[PDB]
Amino acid sequence: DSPFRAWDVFMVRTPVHLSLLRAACEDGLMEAVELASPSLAGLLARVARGDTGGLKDKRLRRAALALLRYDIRMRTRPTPFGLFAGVSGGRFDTSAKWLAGTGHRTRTRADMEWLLSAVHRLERDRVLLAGVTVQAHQTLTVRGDRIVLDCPSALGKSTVSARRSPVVAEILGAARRPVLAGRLAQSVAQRFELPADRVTGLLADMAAQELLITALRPPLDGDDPLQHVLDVVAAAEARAGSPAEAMSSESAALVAALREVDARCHAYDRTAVGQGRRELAELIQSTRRVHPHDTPLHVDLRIDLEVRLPEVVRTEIERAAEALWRLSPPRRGMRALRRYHEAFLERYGADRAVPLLELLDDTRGLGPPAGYKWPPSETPAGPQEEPRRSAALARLVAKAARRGEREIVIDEETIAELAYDEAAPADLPNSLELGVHVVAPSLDELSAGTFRVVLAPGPGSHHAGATLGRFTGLLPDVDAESAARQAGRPLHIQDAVAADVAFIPRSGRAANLAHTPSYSGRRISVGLPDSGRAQEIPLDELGVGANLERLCLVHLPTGREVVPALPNMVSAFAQAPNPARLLFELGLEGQRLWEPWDWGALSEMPFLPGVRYGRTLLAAPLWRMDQLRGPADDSGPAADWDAALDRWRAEWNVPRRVLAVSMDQRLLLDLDDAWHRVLLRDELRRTPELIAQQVAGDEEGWLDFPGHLAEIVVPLERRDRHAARPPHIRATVSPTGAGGPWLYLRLRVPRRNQDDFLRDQVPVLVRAGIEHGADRWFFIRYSDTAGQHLRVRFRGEREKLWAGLLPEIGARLVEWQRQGLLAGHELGQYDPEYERYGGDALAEFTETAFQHDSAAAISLLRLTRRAGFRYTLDEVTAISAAALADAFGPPAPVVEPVPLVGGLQWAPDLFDGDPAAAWMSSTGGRRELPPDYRRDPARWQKLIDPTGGWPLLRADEDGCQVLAALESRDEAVRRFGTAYREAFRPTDSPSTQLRLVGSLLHMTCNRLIGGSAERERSVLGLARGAVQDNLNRRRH
Amino acid sequence: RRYHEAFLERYGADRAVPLLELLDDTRGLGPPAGYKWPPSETPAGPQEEPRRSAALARLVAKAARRGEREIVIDEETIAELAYDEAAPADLPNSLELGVHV
Amino acid sequence: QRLWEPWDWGALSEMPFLPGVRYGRTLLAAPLWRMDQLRGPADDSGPAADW
Amino acid sequence: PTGAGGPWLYLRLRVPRRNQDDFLRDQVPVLVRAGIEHGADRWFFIRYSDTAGQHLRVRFRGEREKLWAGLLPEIGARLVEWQRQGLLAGHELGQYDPEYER
Repeated sequence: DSPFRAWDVFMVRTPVHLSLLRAACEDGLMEAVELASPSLAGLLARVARGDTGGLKDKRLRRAALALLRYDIRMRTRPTPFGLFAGVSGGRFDTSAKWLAGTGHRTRTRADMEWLLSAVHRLERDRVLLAGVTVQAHQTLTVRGDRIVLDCPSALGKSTVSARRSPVVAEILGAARRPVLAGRLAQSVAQRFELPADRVTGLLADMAAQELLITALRPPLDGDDPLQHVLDVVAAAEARAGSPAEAMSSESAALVAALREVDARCHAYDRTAVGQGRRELAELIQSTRRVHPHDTPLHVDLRIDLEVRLPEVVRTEIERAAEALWRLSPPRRGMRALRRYHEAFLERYGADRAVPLLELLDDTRGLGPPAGYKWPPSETPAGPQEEPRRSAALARLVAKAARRGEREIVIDEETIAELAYDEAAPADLPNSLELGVHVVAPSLDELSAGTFRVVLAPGPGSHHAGATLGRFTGLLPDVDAESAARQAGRPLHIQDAVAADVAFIPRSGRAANLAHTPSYSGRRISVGLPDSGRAQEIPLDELGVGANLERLCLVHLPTGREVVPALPNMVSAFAQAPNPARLLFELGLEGQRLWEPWDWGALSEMPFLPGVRYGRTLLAAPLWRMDQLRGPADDSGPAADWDAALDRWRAEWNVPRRVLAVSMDQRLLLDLDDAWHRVLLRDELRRTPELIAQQVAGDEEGWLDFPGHLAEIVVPLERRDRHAARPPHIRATVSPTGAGGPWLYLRLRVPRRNQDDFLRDQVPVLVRAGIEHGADRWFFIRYSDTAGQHLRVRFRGEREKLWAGLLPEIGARLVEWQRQGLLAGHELGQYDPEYERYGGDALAEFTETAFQHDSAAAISLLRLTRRAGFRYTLDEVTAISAAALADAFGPPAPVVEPVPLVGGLQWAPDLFDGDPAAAWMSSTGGRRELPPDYRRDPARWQKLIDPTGGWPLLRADEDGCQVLAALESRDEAVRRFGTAYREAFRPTDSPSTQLRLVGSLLHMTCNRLIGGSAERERSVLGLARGAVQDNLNRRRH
Repeated sequence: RRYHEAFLERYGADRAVPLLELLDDTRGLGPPAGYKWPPSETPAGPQEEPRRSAALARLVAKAARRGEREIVIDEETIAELAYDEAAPADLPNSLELGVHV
Repeated sequence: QRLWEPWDWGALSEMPFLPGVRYGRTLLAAPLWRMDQLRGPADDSGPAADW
Repeated sequence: PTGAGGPWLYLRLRVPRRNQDDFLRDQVPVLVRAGIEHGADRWFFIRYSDTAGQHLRVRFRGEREKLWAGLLPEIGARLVEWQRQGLLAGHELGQYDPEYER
């Protein structure tokens, strides 16, 4: 019954004074500390052998607290770290089970930062280099005569700018897909008639600047990185002649030194927990031979533990996930691409695809969206989001306070109150991952339904399998179910191609967490070589299109959408090159995304109750620790602190045991314990925004089998798997200046002043343009980043325009500034958008319409100044709209009535003989008629009557002057409409003509009124209603 | 406040502008954001968040636990709610309070 | 001139009850009850005792 | 209060900040030589931010005819070529207010 169904399998995360130092020396914990902090391990080594150089009475107390953090961690922190905690398989079943064992196993791998230092040394070997394959970095961008790489990887070591010579360009083009470096270097030598080695040194410089990527570098596809380097050099050795000349001398020295580290890794992985302290020190100095690094190892721990949970729990979690979804923001996609999507719509419209990469380019495109770090975006972030405010949430807290309860219970009536709206099933995401604690008094009472599910602290994921990803190999059990489900993952766009994005992370910490396999059909490598394990879907084949609701990724060669996923938990925001991050966020477009429980403004309260839905704690109970900040750090007695604690503890009813939570720490503390009480003080001085959570199960007494010390990660997929959305495929492709076919002026006449400027000053400009031979002119009202202004355009011969017209114009423009008529002027580039107007063959008809409509508007505004002129601007504009609609003439024939935005079934045959009503109908929904029309339709029908020959208007002297001022522009539109029907084909999209005339209606409003979207809708409404009613009134 | 910044940026600190020319859309800065008569075309700056205070919140919570309809604040509360130490040079000339006694 | 303002509750204005604030004999802010809950029973066409 | 008439030619070149140093190294010199052979007597550049982002402003001073009928169209041809090569997004011609009082 939930819209989400959980997977059968799931992953489990779980942990395994000078006296306190001496005490824990008998704990092999000593192996864990040798791994996490060799420095602390050193100190423990010279207390076990006997206290040497006096130490430091500050350092004794400093080192003990560090050790205490590691002890507590090893026994309470589920977060898979080194030898402190690790992972295991688990399953939903009909019978609960919890078999804790002791046979824990380690997997040990080379740290990526460490391994890359060596790969670099192998990359300088020109003879080895020809043995491997090379390819062009996927994010190179061409600027002028230079090749540019934004954000190279600094891993084993800001921007790279190389000159793009013909040799350089040939190399990059031939290495578009991965190609053998030797065969590459030989071809380039031929073509350019060069030394076949001087070229190889070029490939080497390029691979060093990261303009090329050698196969030597680990693909991050899920394999062991170290083994990947070895397999590759082995491919090179066994291709030349004898594994001696294939690569130089000391390169094979480095190679052997790496195979040794490999060998000692498996050796140490044979060892048990606490027992391999000798093998570990043996692995360390081995790696140190290759290169001395602070942290050259990454260790994952497989926990010996069998966990099974009954179906009643799987159902709780599924119902919880639903709750969080219904309570989520009324948004599709990440918030980070909402303004970008609008920007995209504004610049490109909804029928154009832009090669991803050109879109991301500062110069050629939109650039990266606000906030993107790599390279940093220059686009400003929009308004910040206010922490939420809810009368509903506040009540929950207030009541819980009166009655002194630490948890409040919400039901369907509570959820119906918090929902920003009714969440539509079409918006359900493809997948997600919740990490939870499951707690109960006993395995058996659990089986019977006496348990709690507590949503764990930390971020969730938006991909089923992401969290399990980097633990691949360790749980053969779940890896095979995982790979099978992801192989058939649900998609939300019909016919979409699924793919996985793989990228090199910016930091070496995250780089160690990116060894994660791809199970979609495809992989998009960004800043990494292709992988042998996955068919590459090349970045440069990708485009971005848009509709009113979402952006969308398109594989340009085939016209199918792509739905990329990021199958690990590396943070795209913090760690990913921009294109990679864009791929990630685009994949989540069109999906409404769940978020943790949001307390909003209420987060300031000193205590927040846990929130329960059925058996699930959506949010744990919560204690701020502000009051304790001052009593912490006061250089005073241990009881001077303890008192403030007890005072705080009793004032808000804080339990004896708390979880101390920040971004970096979960910290299980017993506040009865004297050591834990000082640890909390140090931690608070250190992390000021720290909070306290009630431990899972404590509130129900259950803290006396270990569900609160274990995290369960359970993936869930949309139950109804079918893709709700059709693709949006209209994939497409695509410069003049101060030279001059066009003179394009920006006149900074503020809006209030514009009508007068148009009546009096623009005529002067038009007269000047004419006597200098300008053949076309027009004006529009425009608003840019600098406000509202007028833009006037002239077309003519370059010399006459720039040496004759421009200085006459400029002198007048300077006079007008002194008289205070405009603040200033600029000259800008004109990019004519004939595609909105039927294409380049129709351009002359478009320019003409624009010229004559411009002249008409000036005429009308000039009538409108006169005292006594009967008609308002809205009237003459309505008159002008209807007159244009009449003038365009009959539509092109239709195949099917067109689905219109208003629900109207737009159909040419409905409007035989009445082109005015035809076109005015495409302009709005019948209900969107303005008030002023509905309260008085008898008037507007009588006034705005083009089909009837404009009888009432021709009575009035003023009404006549209105129609005369529109003749020439009616003529122009008539011709345009004619040549337009002439060039029609029944094949053409029905949308072209509806958008064209609509554009023509919009510009008539722009020239006359507007600088107001509502005003345009009213004025168009008036005309729409009037001509529609005149048509209906005829035959009744 | 943004008007004051706009001014320094365009005119500097060694120049007076006839009031009215300053207010003119074309010749000056125009009216400041929000002015109704005539309406300014200047965009308003970032909107101000309703304040959030751990200090304000404790007072509400404490009052709630103990069911009290009043909370009593002293100098220690004021030292905590003050955004800063107000300078005597910043004292206003005058003000008017309406009260019930 | 630094300009005085009324007592500002800020985001906390959503709370169903706000206690009055007393600074030795002066009530800087009166106590305050929101009436969200009473909105639905209002306009409900029912008996005078139902309200 | 001066304008498109022309003691000053004032260019706004929409080159994003990350790209500017390269543009100043390679492209601005081309513009400066063009200004010289058309008899411009002074030139300078500044980095500026207006409402449409970070850009470069390049200014030339010279005789009106040489500036607007000679230099400007040569400059312009270069400006569109460079735009095609992805070096700048666009250009405008703006008014110059020398702030000599400062």
